[PDB]
Amino acid sequence: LVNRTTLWGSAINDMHPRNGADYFTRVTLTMAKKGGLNFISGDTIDA
Amino acid sequence: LVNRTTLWGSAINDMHPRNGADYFTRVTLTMAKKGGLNFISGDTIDA
Repeated sequence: LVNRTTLWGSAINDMHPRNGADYFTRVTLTMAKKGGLNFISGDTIDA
Repeated sequence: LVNRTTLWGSAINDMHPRNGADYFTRVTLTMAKKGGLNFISGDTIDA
C-alpha cells in the first residue's frame, strides 16, 4: 500500500572546456572614503 | 621531398637624420594632487 513516482533525465551544465572562466570578473564595491555620503545611514564619513 | 618558399625585400624605416628627435615628445600623466578624485578606485585621493 505504497505509491511512488520518480523523475530522471540527463543534462549538461558546466563551463566551456577551452578558455571558459575568462568570461567573468567579480567586482566588490567598498563604501568608505573621506568626505563621502552613505545612503544606508545618510551620514558624513570622517568629514 | 621538401617544399620551401621564401620572401625577400628591402625598405626604409628610420627616423630623419636632421633634427628628427625634435618632432616627438612624451607626456606622463600623474595622479598626486591633494583634494582630487581617483577614477580607478572611485575615492578621494588620500583624503
